[PDB]
Amino acid sequence: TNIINRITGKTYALPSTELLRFYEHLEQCRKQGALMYFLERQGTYSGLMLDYDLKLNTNAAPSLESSVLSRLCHRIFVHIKNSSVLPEGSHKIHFFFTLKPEAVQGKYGFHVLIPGLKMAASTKKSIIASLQHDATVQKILHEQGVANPESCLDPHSASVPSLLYGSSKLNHRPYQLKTGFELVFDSSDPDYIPIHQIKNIESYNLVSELSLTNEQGSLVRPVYCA
Ligand SMILES: [Mn+2]
Ligand SMILES: [Mn+2]
Repeated sequence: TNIINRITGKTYALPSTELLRFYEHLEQCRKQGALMYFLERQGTYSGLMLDYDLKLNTNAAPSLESSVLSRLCHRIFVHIKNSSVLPEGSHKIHFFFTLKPEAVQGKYGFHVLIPGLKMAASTKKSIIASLQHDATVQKILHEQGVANPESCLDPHSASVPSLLYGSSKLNHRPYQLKTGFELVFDSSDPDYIPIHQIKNIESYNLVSELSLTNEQGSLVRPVYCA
């Protein structure tokens, strides 16, 4: 796991035990209001992040209710499963939605983090490309006021360095976690896909759990894809 401090320009490379202590520190710094610009490199095999760059019809943030976010989780999981990469059995994967604080001149954004589902970069690009054939996702975004529902998912989401939670550019404010969902898929019951909001998200180390390269989270336990 490699970390980039865009403020000090320095780079890092930590082990599991160290990372958690690294993330323990960063988490402390987060709950103290410190401004951070930490990025993690996705590498070639890690969690998935979807970066949505929204152009809006008005200058007000979309509502993005949990009912809508739950719908997007289902659609995103369909394209994940369609990549034919999930392992057999019953497994728990988590979706996290971090949102831009405010709409600025009609521009808005949100990130969908599935940090525990470790997969290859080629698999991520296939899912990202497949997610743009999805008329249901486009309609959902359209009903939210998004002016570019056909071109809002950044194709480089599979390779761009990913901001750690609480980090931002020296000019911008960091994205804020709105809610997170728990999805359970079972190869012995493929039609059953329960999606529910995670209980007590605030009780976890958010920097650690949402990390795409972390494998020692408490809530987010890794599920390795083919
Ligand atoms: Mn963005
Ligand atoms: Mn982008």
